[PDB]
Amino acid sequence: SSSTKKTQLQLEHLLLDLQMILNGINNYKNPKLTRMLTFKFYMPKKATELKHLQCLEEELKPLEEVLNLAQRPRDLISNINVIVLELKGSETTFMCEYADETATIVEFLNRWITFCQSIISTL
Ligand SMILES: COC(=O)[C@H](Cc1ccc(C#Cc2ccccc2)cc1)NC(=O)C[C@H]1CCCN(C(=N)N)C1
Repeated sequence: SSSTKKTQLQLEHLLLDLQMILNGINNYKNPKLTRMLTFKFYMPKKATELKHLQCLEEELKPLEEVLNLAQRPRDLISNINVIVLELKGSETTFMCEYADETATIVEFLNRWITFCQSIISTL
């Protein structure tokens, strides 16, 4: 169908966005980089379905905050939330369960990139 292709493209949109953020870190200078890597993110116990994207949405402000510190962030984050909403819908309710261990921004992005890739692969 073309509804499934819509979902694929939205996931690819989210994935590229997250990948662009990750790639940007490679240029940050040490003082900045060192500080930025001590800012913790919460990781979901489980993220294998679209509804789990809520656990990424919840961590979007913290993502925006740390990114403002290291620089338009408001615009990119808002675009990610728009895609997140389009992908999961607002009808599904879900309560995020986070692991005990928090993660760096690099680990947080890698996990959500893997997530996007994973859903793509199933369709
Ligand atoms: C008790 O809180 C902490 O130990 C540090 C503290 C912190 C704050 C800001 C920074 C920074 C920076 C930075 C980045 C780039 C350039 C210059 C400075 C680093 C560590 N903060 C964090 O771990 C971020 C998380 C705090 C709790 C809630 N939140 C979350 N992921 N839900 C974010």
